[PDB]
Amino acid sequence: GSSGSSGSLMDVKCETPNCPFFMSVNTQPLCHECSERRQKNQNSGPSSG
Ligand SMILES: [Zn+2]
Repeated sequence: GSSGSSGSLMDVKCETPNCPFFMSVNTQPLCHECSERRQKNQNSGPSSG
């Protein structure tokens, strides 16, 4: 039903012992939440530039 992504939430809890969310196969050891959250840290600026 239009569901499913590269990564699949496994029975393993997110790396962070404070994150109640599980870590996906493409987000591990972090989860979808943290994963993206971390990305912000590193940025290449505007696509154009
Ligand atoms: Zn997490």
